[PDB]
Amino acid sequence: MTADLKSLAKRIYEAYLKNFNMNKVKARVILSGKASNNPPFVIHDMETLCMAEKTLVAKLVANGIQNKEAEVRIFHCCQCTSVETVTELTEFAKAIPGFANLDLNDQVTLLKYGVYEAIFAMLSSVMNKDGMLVAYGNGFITREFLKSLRKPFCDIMEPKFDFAMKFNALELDDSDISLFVAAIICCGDRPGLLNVGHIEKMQEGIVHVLRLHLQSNHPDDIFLFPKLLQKMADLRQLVTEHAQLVQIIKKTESDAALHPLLQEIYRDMY
Ligand SMILES: CC(C)(Oc1ccc(C(=O)c2ccc(Cl)cc2)cc1)C(=O)O
Ligand SMILES: CC(C)(Oc1ccc(C(=O)c2ccc(Cl)cc2)cc1)C(=O)O
Repeated sequence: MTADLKSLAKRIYEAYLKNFNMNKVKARVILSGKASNNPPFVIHDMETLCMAEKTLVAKLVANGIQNKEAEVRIFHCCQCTSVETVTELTEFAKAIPGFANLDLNDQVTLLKYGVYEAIFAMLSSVMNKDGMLVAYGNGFITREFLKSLRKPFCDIMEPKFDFAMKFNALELDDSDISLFVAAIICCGDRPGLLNVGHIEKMQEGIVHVLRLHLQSNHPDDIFLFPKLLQKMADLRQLVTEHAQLVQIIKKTESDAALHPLLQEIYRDMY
């Protein structure tokens, strides 16, 4: 692990810390309850949802969502969070060496297919087996409450929890996750790329730094890099299924609206 490779890892780590409001260190501090006796407000049923939404009234009233079905309200708010994360991933990508120099349409394409893989990767940091932190760690929506919603909404998040439990068992830290997210974005085989050669060059550099970083930071998890290559493949499959579910909601749910700022990402994705 050469000094230049360590420096690239720390600079990507820095960009990740400066661009994402929530990181795994903060998440685990809250989920563990060590730094405080004031835990997040728990949304575990329809009544505690409605209580939480008293705080979120202005968010709901903004788009006239407040009289919608609870399932629609919940995932309106979740969409708003995705849009926020997409904005942060877009700034973060500037710190990947070479990304900003790519053809603008290639940057758009890399983000189009990459953001949700990174989103579900990073979501793992705010999940445990019982639920997920929401609202910058201030609330906690239980896994069972999400499974209790009417179909198809009860099937949206459960496969993300299933992915996260195995991902979290890898015990990645934020230095690892920042390079993983960088590697997710630099995939050379997204549909519609223009300069595949330039991108593969950029990808090989990030994947090389990632492998050596993992070997240095988790010396006792010898095949951690191969394990994370498989997670990258699992995430691409997870996102493909998510897109198909989004498509089914679009076709079968009349009163649910796809956030303007996510319509373009999903348009013709898979
Ligand atoms: C500033 C504030 C409160 O920031 C939020 C950040 C994240 C979320 C969520 O992701 C969320 C999703 C579903 C529920 Cl049920 C509750 C919360 C909501 C609000 C807002 O924008 O009003
Ligand atoms: C992770 C998340 C929030 O997952 C979704 C979950 C539910 C919906 C919807 O409720 C919906 C509403 C209208 C349409 Cl047309 C399609 C879907 C959208 C995305 C995302 O992808 O950011």
